[PDB]
Amino acid sequence: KVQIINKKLDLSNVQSKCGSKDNIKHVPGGGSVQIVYKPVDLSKVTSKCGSLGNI
Amino acid sequence: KVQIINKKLDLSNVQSKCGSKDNIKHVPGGGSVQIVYKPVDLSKVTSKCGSLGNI
Amino acid sequence: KVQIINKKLDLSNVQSKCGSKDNIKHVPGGGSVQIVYKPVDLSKVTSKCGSLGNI
Amino acid sequence: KVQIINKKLDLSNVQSKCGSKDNIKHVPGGGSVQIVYKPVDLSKVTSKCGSLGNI
Amino acid sequence: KVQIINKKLDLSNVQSKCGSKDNIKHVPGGGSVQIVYKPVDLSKVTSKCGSLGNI
Amino acid sequence: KVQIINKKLDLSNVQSKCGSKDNIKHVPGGGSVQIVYKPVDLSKVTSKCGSLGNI
Repeated sequence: KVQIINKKLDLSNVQSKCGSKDNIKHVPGGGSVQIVYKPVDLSKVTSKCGSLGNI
Repeated sequence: KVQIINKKLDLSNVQSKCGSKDNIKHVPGGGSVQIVYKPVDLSKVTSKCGSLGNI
Repeated sequence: KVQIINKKLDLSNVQSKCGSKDNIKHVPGGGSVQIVYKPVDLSKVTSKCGSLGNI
Repeated sequence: KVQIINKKLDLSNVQSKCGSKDNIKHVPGGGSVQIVYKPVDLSKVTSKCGSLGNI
Repeated sequence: KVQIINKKLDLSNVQSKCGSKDNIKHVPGGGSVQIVYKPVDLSKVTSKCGSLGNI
Repeated sequence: KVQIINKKLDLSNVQSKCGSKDNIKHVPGGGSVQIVYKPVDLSKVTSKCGSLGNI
Protein backbone atom coordinates (compact mmCIF):
# COMPACT_ATOMS: atom_id res chain seq x y z
CA LYS A 1 0.00 0.00 0.00
CA VAL A 2 3.05 2.38 0.06
CA GLN A 3 5.28 2.23 -3.05
CA ILE A 4 8.29 4.58 -3.44
CA ILE A 5 10.41 4.33 -6.64
CA ASN A 6 13.54 6.39 -7.41
CA LYS A 7 14.99 5.70 -10.89
CA LYS A 8 17.89 7.52 -12.71
CA LEU A 9 18.80 10.23 -10.11
CA ASP A 10 21.80 12.58 -10.56
CA LEU A 11 22.28 14.53 -7.29
CA SER A 12 25.13 16.89 -6.34
CA ASN A 13 25.96 19.24 -3.47
CA VAL A 14 28.99 21.54 -3.90
CA GLN A 15 29.96 23.94 -1.05
CA SER A 16 33.12 25.91 -0.08
CA LYS A 17 32.82 27.80 3.26
CA CYS A 18 29.41 26.72 4.59
CA GLY A 19 30.32 26.33 8.31
CA SER A 20 27.84 25.51 11.14
CA LYS A 21 28.16 27.10 14.63
CA ASP A 22 25.92 27.05 17.77
CA ASN A 23 22.86 25.41 16.02
CA ILE A 24 20.15 23.04 17.28
CA LYS A 25 18.53 20.66 14.69
CA HIS A 26 20.48 22.02 11.68
CA VAL A 27 19.73 19.63 8.75
CA PRO A 28 21.15 21.05 5.47
CA GLY A 29 19.88 18.94 2.54
CA GLY A 30 20.96 20.84 -0.62
CA GLY A 31 20.46 18.90 -3.89
CA SER A 32 18.91 15.96 -1.92
CA VAL A 33 15.72 13.95 -2.49
CA GLN A 34 13.80 13.29 0.73
CA ILE A 35 10.54 11.34 1.07
CA VAL A 36 8.87 11.40 4.51
CA TYR A 37 5.66 9.41 5.17
CA LYS A 38 3.35 10.22 8.16
CA PRO A 39 5.99 11.98 10.38
CA VAL A 40 5.11 13.04 13.96
CA ASP A 41 7.23 15.75 15.65
CA LEU A 42 6.47 16.49 19.35
CA SER A 43 10.05 17.78 20.09
CA LYS A 44 10.84 20.30 22.84
CA VAL A 45 13.80 22.71 22.44
CA THR A 46 14.74 25.37 25.05
CA SER A 47 17.92 27.16 23.94
CA LYS A 48 18.88 30.30 25.90
CA CYS A 49 16.71 30.58 29.05
CA GLY A 50 17.62 32.27 32.39
CA SER A 51 20.07 35.17 32.85
CA LEU A 52 22.51 35.51 29.92
CA GLY A 53 25.00 38.16 28.70
CA ASN A 54 24.02 40.72 31.42
CA ILE A 55 26.34 43.41 32.94
CA LYS B 1 2.98 -3.54 1.78
CA VAL B 2 5.93 -1.07 1.93
CA GLN B 3 8.10 -1.23 -1.20
CA ILE B 4 11.10 1.14 -1.61
CA ILE B 5 13.21 0.86 -4.82
CA ASN B 6 16.33 2.88 -5.67
CA LYS B 7 17.73 2.12 -9.17
CA LYS B 8 20.63 3.94 -11.00
CA LEU B 9 21.59 6.63 -8.43
CA ASP B 10 24.61 8.93 -8.96
CA LEU B 11 25.08 10.91 -5.71
CA SER B 12 27.89 13.35 -4.83
CA ASN B 13 28.84 15.67 -1.97
CA VAL B 14 31.87 17.96 -2.45
CA GLN B 15 32.94 20.31 0.39
CA SER B 16 36.11 22.28 1.28
CA LYS B 17 35.86 24.24 4.60
CA CYS B 18 32.43 23.22 5.94
CA GLY B 19 33.34 22.83 9.66
CA SER B 20 30.90 22.15 12.56
CA LYS B 21 31.27 23.71 16.07
CA ASP B 22 29.06 23.62 19.23
CA ASN B 23 25.96 22.13 17.44
CA ILE B 24 23.25 19.75 18.75
CA LYS B 25 21.60 17.30 16.26
CA HIS B 26 23.51 18.60 13.20
CA VAL B 27 22.78 16.26 10.25
CA PRO B 28 24.23 17.48 6.90
CA GLY B 29 22.82 15.39 4.02
CA GLY B 30 23.81 17.30 0.85
CA GLY B 31 23.31 15.29 -2.39
CA SER B 32 21.74 12.42 -0.34
CA VAL B 33 18.58 10.36 -0.86
CA GLN B 34 16.62 9.73 2.35
CA ILE B 35 13.38 7.78 2.78
CA VAL B 36 11.77 7.96 6.23
CA TYR B 37 8.61 5.97 7.03
CA LYS B 38 6.34 6.81 10.05
CA PRO B 39 9.07 8.61 12.13
CA VAL B 40 8.16 9.76 15.67
CA ASP B 41 10.31 12.46 17.36
CA LEU B 42 9.63 13.08 21.09
CA SER B 43 13.14 14.55 21.77
CA LYS B 44 14.01 17.06 24.50
CA VAL B 45 16.96 19.47 24.05
CA THR B 46 17.94 22.13 26.62
CA SER B 47 21.19 23.79 25.53
CA LYS B 48 22.21 26.98 27.41
CA CYS B 49 20.10 27.41 30.57
CA GLY B 50 20.79 29.06 33.98
CA SER B 51 23.47 31.80 34.18
CA LEU B 52 25.81 32.27 31.16
CA GLY B 53 28.34 34.89 29.97
CA ASN B 54 27.35 37.45 32.68
CA ILE B 55 29.64 40.20 34.12
CA LYS C 1 5.84 -6.85 4.14
CA VAL C 2 8.83 -4.44 3.89
CA GLN C 3 10.89 -4.65 0.66
CA ILE C 4 13.91 -2.34 0.18
CA ILE C 5 15.96 -2.68 -3.06
CA ASN C 6 19.10 -0.67 -3.90
CA LYS C 7 20.49 -1.37 -7.43
CA LYS C 8 23.35 0.39 -9.34
CA LEU C 9 24.36 3.01 -6.73
CA ASP C 10 27.38 5.30 -7.32
CA LEU C 11 27.80 7.28 -4.07
CA SER C 12 30.64 9.76 -3.33
CA ASN C 13 31.67 12.10 -0.51
CA VAL C 14 34.73 14.37 -0.98
CA GLN C 15 35.78 16.67 1.90
CA SER C 16 39.05 18.54 2.66
CA LYS C 17 38.90 20.63 5.90
CA CYS C 18 35.44 19.77 7.31
CA GLY C 19 36.41 19.49 11.03
CA SER C 20 34.04 18.75 13.97
CA LYS C 21 34.41 20.28 17.50
CA ASP C 22 32.19 20.21 20.65
CA ASN C 23 29.06 18.79 18.88
CA ILE C 24 26.36 16.44 20.25
CA LYS C 25 24.69 13.99 17.79
CA HIS C 26 26.61 15.27 14.74
CA VAL C 27 25.75 12.87 11.86
CA PRO C 28 27.23 13.91 8.46
CA GLY C 29 25.78 11.81 5.58
CA GLY C 30 26.65 13.75 2.38
CA GLY C 31 26.06 11.80 -0.88
CA SER C 32 24.61 8.82 1.14
CA VAL C 33 21.40 6.78 0.75
CA GLN C 34 19.53 6.19 4.04
CA ILE C 35 16.26 4.30 4.50
CA VAL C 36 14.68 4.50 7.99
CA TYR C 37 11.54 2.52 8.90
CA LYS C 38 9.31 3.42 11.93
CA PRO C 39 12.08 5.24 13.93
CA VAL C 40 11.11 6.48 17.43
CA ASP C 41 13.33 9.14 19.09
CA LEU C 42 12.89 9.66 22.88
CA SER C 43 16.33 11.32 23.42
CA LYS C 44 17.19 13.85 26.13
CA VAL C 45 20.16 16.23 25.60
CA THR C 46 21.19 18.82 28.20
CA SER C 47 24.50 20.40 27.14
CA LYS C 48 25.49 23.65 28.92
CA CYS C 49 23.19 24.11 31.95
CA GLY C 50 24.33 25.78 35.23
CA SER C 51 26.90 28.61 35.60
CA LEU C 52 29.34 28.92 32.62
CA GLY C 53 31.59 31.73 31.25
CA ASN C 54 30.57 34.20 34.03
CA ILE C 55 32.84 36.96 35.51
CA LYS D 1 61.99 48.38 -10.32
CA VAL D 2 59.00 45.92 -10.39
CA GLN D 3 57.30 45.21 -7.02
CA ILE D 4 54.19 42.94 -6.81
CA ILE D 5 52.68 42.37 -3.33
CA ASN D 6 49.66 40.17 -2.53
CA LYS D 7 48.59 40.30 1.15
CA LYS D 8 45.51 38.67 2.85
CA LEU D 9 43.77 37.09 -0.20
CA ASP D 10 40.63 34.92 0.20
CA LEU D 11 39.92 33.32 -3.21
CA SER D 12 37.31 30.68 -4.09
CA ASN D 13 36.01 28.98 -7.24
CA VAL D 14 32.91 26.75 -6.85
CA GLN D 15 31.48 24.91 -9.90
CA SER D 16 29.09 21.97 -10.48
CA LYS D 17 28.71 20.98 -14.19
CA CYS D 18 31.14 23.33 -16.00
CA GLY D 19 32.54 20.88 -18.61
CA SER D 20 34.99 21.78 -21.45
CA LYS D 21 34.70 20.17 -24.95
CA ASP D 22 36.53 20.82 -28.30
CA ASN D 23 38.27 24.10 -27.16
CA ILE D 24 41.60 25.72 -28.08
CA LYS D 25 43.27 27.99 -25.42
CA HIS D 26 40.43 27.68 -22.85
CA VAL D 27 41.77 29.34 -19.65
CA PRO D 28 38.94 29.64 -17.06
CA GLY D 29 40.15 31.77 -14.13
CA GLY D 30 37.04 32.40 -11.99
CA GLY D 31 37.79 33.98 -8.58
CA SER D 32 41.55 34.17 -9.46
CA VAL D 33 44.05 37.04 -9.14
CA GLN D 34 46.36 37.31 -12.15
CA ILE D 35 49.16 39.83 -12.74
CA VAL D 36 50.77 39.82 -16.21
CA TYR D 37 53.71 42.15 -16.97
CA LYS D 38 54.74 43.05 -20.59
CA PRO D 39 53.15 39.97 -22.31
CA VAL D 40 53.70 39.34 -26.05
CA ASP D 41 51.26 37.04 -27.91
CA LEU D 42 52.13 36.22 -31.57
CA SER D 43 50.20 32.87 -31.56
CA LYS D 44 48.66 31.28 -34.68
CA VAL D 45 45.51 29.12 -34.39
CA THR D 46 43.80 27.48 -37.40
CA SER D 47 40.89 25.34 -36.19
CA LYS D 48 38.52 24.02 -38.89
CA CYS D 49 40.02 24.72 -42.34
CA GLY D 50 39.47 22.64 -45.54
CA SER D 51 36.34 20.58 -46.35
CA LEU D 52 34.26 19.69 -43.26
CA GLY D 53 30.74 18.34 -42.61
CA ASN D 54 29.76 18.37 -46.35
CA ILE D 55 27.22 15.97 -47.98
CA LYS E 1 64.85 44.50 -9.17
CA VAL E 2 61.87 42.11 -9.52
CA GLN E 3 60.21 41.45 -6.14
CA ILE E 4 57.10 39.22 -5.81
CA ILE E 5 55.63 38.69 -2.30
CA ASN E 6 52.61 36.52 -1.46
CA LYS E 7 51.57 36.68 2.23
CA LYS E 8 48.52 35.08 4.00
CA LEU E 9 46.73 33.45 1.02
CA ASP E 10 43.58 31.29 1.43
CA LEU E 11 42.91 29.72 -2.00
CA SER E 12 40.21 27.15 -2.84
CA ASN E 13 38.86 25.36 -5.90
CA VAL E 14 35.78 23.11 -5.45
CA GLN E 15 34.38 21.23 -8.48
CA SER E 16 32.02 18.23 -9.02
CA LYS E 17 31.50 17.28 -12.72
CA CYS E 18 33.84 19.66 -14.59
CA GLY E 19 35.20 17.18 -17.20
CA SER E 20 37.60 18.00 -20.10
CA LYS E 21 37.34 16.37 -23.59
CA ASP E 22 39.14 16.99 -26.94
CA ASN E 23 40.79 20.32 -25.84
CA ILE E 24 44.15 21.89 -26.81
CA LYS E 25 45.85 24.13 -24.18
CA HIS E 26 43.06 23.86 -21.58
CA VAL E 27 44.46 25.57 -18.44
CA PRO E 28 41.77 25.84 -15.71
CA GLY E 29 42.99 28.07 -12.84
CA GLY E 30 39.88 28.75 -10.68
CA GLY E 31 40.66 30.41 -7.30
CA SER E 32 44.42 30.50 -8.21
CA VAL E 33 47.00 33.31 -7.95
CA GLN E 34 49.23 33.63 -11.04
CA ILE E 35 52.04 36.11 -11.64
CA VAL E 36 53.59 36.08 -15.15
CA TYR E 37 56.56 38.30 -16.03
CA LYS E 38 57.57 39.15 -19.66
CA PRO E 39 55.89 36.05 -21.27
CA VAL E 40 56.36 35.48 -25.03
CA ASP E 41 53.91 33.15 -26.83
CA LEU E 42 54.83 32.21 -30.45
CA SER E 43 52.75 28.95 -30.43
CA LYS E 44 51.22 27.35 -33.53
CA VAL E 45 48.06 25.20 -33.23
CA THR E 46 46.34 23.53 -36.21
CA SER E 47 43.53 21.28 -34.94
CA LYS E 48 41.08 19.97 -37.57
CA CYS E 49 42.49 20.70 -41.05
CA GLY E 50 41.86 18.61 -44.23
CA SER E 51 38.73 16.53 -44.99
CA LEU E 52 36.64 15.72 -41.86
CA GLY E 53 33.11 14.44 -41.10
CA ASN E 54 32.07 14.44 -44.82
CA ILE E 55 29.51 12.07 -46.46
CA LYS F 1 67.72 40.51 -8.81
CA VAL F 2 64.65 38.21 -8.74
CA GLN F 3 63.10 37.70 -5.27
CA ILE F 4 59.99 35.48 -4.89
CA ILE F 5 58.58 35.02 -1.35
CA ASN F 6 55.58 32.85 -0.41
CA LYS F 7 54.52 33.02 3.31
CA LYS F 8 51.42 31.50 5.08
CA LEU F 9 49.74 29.78 2.10
CA ASP F 10 46.58 27.67 2.59
CA LEU F 11 45.90 26.10 -0.83
CA SER F 12 43.11 23.58 -1.55
CA ASN F 13 41.72 21.71 -4.56
CA VAL F 14 38.63 19.48 -4.11
CA GLN F 15 37.30 17.53 -7.14
CA SER F 16 34.96 14.50 -7.54
CA LYS F 17 34.31 13.60 -11.24
CA CYS F 18 36.63 15.97 -13.19
CA GLY F 19 37.86 13.47 -15.84
CA SER F 20 40.27 14.16 -18.76
CA LYS F 21 39.98 12.50 -22.25
CA ASP F 22 41.77 13.15 -25.60
CA ASN F 23 43.33 16.53 -24.56
CA ILE F 24 46.70 18.08 -25.54
CA LYS F 25 48.48 20.33 -22.95
CA HIS F 26 45.69 20.06 -20.34
CA VAL F 27 47.15 21.82 -17.24
CA PRO F 28 44.61 22.03 -14.36
CA GLY F 29 45.81 24.36 -11.56
CA GLY F 30 42.72 25.09 -9.39
CA GLY F 31 43.50 26.81 -6.02
CA SER F 32 47.28 26.87 -6.87
CA VAL F 33 49.90 29.67 -6.76
CA GLN F 34 52.11 29.87 -9.88
CA ILE F 35 54.91 32.37 -10.57
CA VAL F 36 56.40 32.31 -14.10
CA TYR F 37 59.41 34.45 -15.06
CA LYS F 38 60.38 35.22 -18.73
CA PRO F 39 58.64 32.12 -20.25
CA VAL F 40 59.05 31.60 -24.02
CA ASP F 41 56.60 29.24 -25.79
CA LEU F 42 57.56 28.11 -29.34
CA SER F 43 55.28 25.00 -29.30
CA LYS F 44 53.73 23.40 -32.39
CA VAL F 45 50.57 21.25 -32.01
CA THR F 46 48.90 19.54 -34.99
CA SER F 47 46.17 17.24 -33.64
CA LYS F 48 43.58 15.97 -36.19
CA CYS F 49 44.87 16.83 -39.68
CA GLY F 50 44.24 14.62 -42.78
CA SER F 51 41.13 12.48 -43.49
CA LEU F 52 39.04 11.68 -40.34
CA GLY F 53 35.44 10.60 -39.58
CA ASN F 54 34.39 10.56 -43.29
CA ILE F 55 31.81 8.16 -44.83
